[PDB]
This record gives sequence, structure tokens and C-alpha cells, in this order.
Amino acid sequence: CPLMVKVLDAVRGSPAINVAVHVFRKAADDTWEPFASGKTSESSDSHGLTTEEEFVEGIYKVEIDTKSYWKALGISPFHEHAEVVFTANDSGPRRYTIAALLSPYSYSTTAVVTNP
Amino acid sequence: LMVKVLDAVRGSPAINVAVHVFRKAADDTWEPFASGKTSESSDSHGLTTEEEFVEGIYKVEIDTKSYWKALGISPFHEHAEVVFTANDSGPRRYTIAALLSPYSYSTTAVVTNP
Amino acid sequence: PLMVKVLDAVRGSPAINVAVHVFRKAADDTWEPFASGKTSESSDSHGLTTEEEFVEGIYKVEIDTKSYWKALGISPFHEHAEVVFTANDSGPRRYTIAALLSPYSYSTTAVVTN
Amino acid sequence: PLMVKVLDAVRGSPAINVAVHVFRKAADDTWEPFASGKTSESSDSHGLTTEEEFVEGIYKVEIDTKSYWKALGISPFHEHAEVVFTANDSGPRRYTIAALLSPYSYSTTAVVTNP
Repeated sequence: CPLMVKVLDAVRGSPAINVAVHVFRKAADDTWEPFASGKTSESSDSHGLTTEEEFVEGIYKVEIDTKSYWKALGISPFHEHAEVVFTANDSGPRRYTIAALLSPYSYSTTAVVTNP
Repeated sequence: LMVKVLDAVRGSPAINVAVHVFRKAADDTWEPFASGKTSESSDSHGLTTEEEFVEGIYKVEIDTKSYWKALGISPFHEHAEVVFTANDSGPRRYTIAALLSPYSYSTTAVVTNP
Repeated sequence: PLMVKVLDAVRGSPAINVAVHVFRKAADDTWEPFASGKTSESSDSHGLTTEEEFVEGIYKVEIDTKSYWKALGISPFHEHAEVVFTANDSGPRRYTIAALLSPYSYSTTAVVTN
Repeated sequence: PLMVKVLDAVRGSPAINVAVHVFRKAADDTWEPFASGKTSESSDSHGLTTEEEFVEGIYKVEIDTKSYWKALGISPFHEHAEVVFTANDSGPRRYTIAALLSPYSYSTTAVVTNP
């Protein structure tokens, strides 16, 4: 797939399941146009959310509802959410894996961009 | 509110990194609050503003793109953000530690009791 | 059963032809080879996968990160990257060890399932 | 010349009283002890203060992360966290080793400055 979003819980060492993910595209005038939306689930290596649509050139935003993940576990976390804002600047076809590693007071975000 | 930024490509503090700050408006839009850029002097590896930080959802934007570009690297992210609620239980002491590579970053909050 | 992912944080790609050696602990400062090989990017499996199943115990994963960076004219801080951990304390599990490499930094994460 | 700083990414605080053991490689390729410390938080110095003078050679810093997490009732993934590195290879440097800890994850970074 052209986009893979993985969200990991670094305290449990597991995919963070039932996490809301919202992907957007920069529009003129600052507007963000919704591109994909979904919730994490698991089976095999696919412990994240995949879109089928490829990424033409632009600026994207991935929002991750990490506040609702922790609040479910009895934890009010530092971050109000995780956000990943990036350029898709190879105009030709690229694969994007975006991983978010979650703790109550920390997050980490990593991208892998490959050309198939 | 202290913001410390480390460069994982160079093994150094991230020198001359732009750090902006926002306070949440009623209009769901973000009202500015402060700016700053990380200054390496004596012992300080980060940008510390001189604020009287009240309660409310605050935003920290780090300009990682301009930082990596100026070093001839085409980074992944536009920037690295921390959105958090600052003083929901009296005064608190905040260090945001950010660690930066062209394709990844982590932000950690260190909350001490003043 | 064991997957090791090695990622280049500078380039945002799998770090390929990286040597990985896995060991089982045999006694004080004694390590038995468990499996080994090199990272290879075959699309979606970008890391090293081993057929061998874990029996209960302590395992060491050695990643030759220093060769990887030297082949790039970079003299990294770390001589290698090592992950030591206990396996199968509770039964038959799938382990994915990810290492994210930067010249002055490495970070390691583990996902353990079923 | 050698400083080791530890952050707890679960509790959002310095990791206080984590043990740090530093070894030096020997001409027979073994690990001879070098520096002994648990991490301390007095003032805003949130790490471990190693005093000894650094020569050219290979060093191993071991952070006992398992003891740390077991004391908060968490069974962590890792047995420990180590950094191995060649120090002082181009002359006297100052090392700050920064460790960030969660139970199934950790990172180490070096801040390397010229005195």
C-alpha cells in the first residue's frame, strides 16, 4: 500500500488498537481537506491503518487521537494529540510508512519513504 | 516553559532552531503567544521564554524544516509540534526535550513541581 | 517469530546489508549463536527474518551499525547497537525489534504479540 | 567529561537513582570497571556525575533500566540499555549521554562538545 500508519504503545509493546487517525491535505487559504480517516486494528505484521490512494505532491497532516487512547487506560497524557505534518514532494509514486510510538509523556514519530 | 532541542545527526544541540508558541483562542484558531530560537550559551541548550504561563491548551512549534534545509538535508516533516494543557493543577515547571533526525523526531515533557 | 527492522533516520529508508547477529545467554558473560544474517529490502519485509523459534531465556541482538555509517564516510558515536531482553517468559510470542539509526543516536523498540 | 542523563517517558520526570556502570576496554578485549554511579536529581542536574579523566579507547556505559521499571511494577522488555563507543579519538571531548526510557522502548543520543 502507498500509506501505512502504525501506532505503537511503548509501555505495553503492542500496536495501539482503536486509535482514531485522520489524514488531510493542505488546501489554499490554510484549509485542510480530508483525505483518509480510520481506526487501527491488527492481524500479522499489519498492525496499522493503510490507505489505497497514492500520494501526489503536497503537504499532508496525519492527526492521531492519543488523548482518547490514554484516557481509556486511566491516564491523562501530556500531548492533546499527535500530529504529523509533512511534504509528499516526490511527484512520482512513493510508499510512505509513518510510525508513532506512544508513552504518556512522550511521543516519537518516524517515516520510511520507499520507491517501488 | 523550556524547550531543549538535540540534533541526532551531529551529536550537538540543535543550534539556531526556531521555536514558536501559541495559546488556544475561542474560535478554534490558534492565537500566538511567543517566539524564540534555541541559543547555545554556557549551559543552555534550548529556548526559554519569560512568560507568566496561565492555564489553557498551548502549542509548541519547532521549525525543523528550515533547520535541516540549512544543512543541505531534505527533511520529512514541516515541523514538530507539542500541544498540551499547561497549568490545570496550579503552577508547573516544563522542559520540552526534542530530539531530531531528518526523518524522525521525538518530543518528551519533563514536569517538575515549582 | 523474530523480525529485526533497521532504519536509517537520516534518509528515511531501511538500512540494507546491515549485519545482525542474535545470541542466547548460556551463563555469565556467555553467549550462544541463535541466528544471523543481513538486512535485505524485499519490499514490505525490509529487515531480517529468522525461521528459528525462541525457547525461554535472555537474547542479545547485535546490529553492526558502525560498518553501515563507515561505508558512508561517517564516523558514528556508537560502535554497534545491542538489544538484550527476555524471551517467552509467558509462552510462544512474535517479536519485532526495530532499530532507528542516526549517527549520534539509536533508538530501539519492541512489539510483542499473540 | 562523561555525563549520563535519564528521562522516564511514562512519568515525565528525570529517572532518579538509576544505576550507571562504565567500563573501559582492555588490551585483552575485556571490560574493566571505570565509573560507578546512580543517577541524581539535586538542582536541575538530572543525571549522573562521573569525575574521572577520559583517555583514548573504547567505553561501555550500562544503565540498569530493568531495576528502574521493576520498581514501578512494570516488567520491561530490555535487560538494560548500553552505549558502547570510542572516546577521545581526536582529542579531549566532553560527552553527554542522554537516555529516554519507556518499558518497551529506549533511545540513547550523544551530545559531543569541544572543551
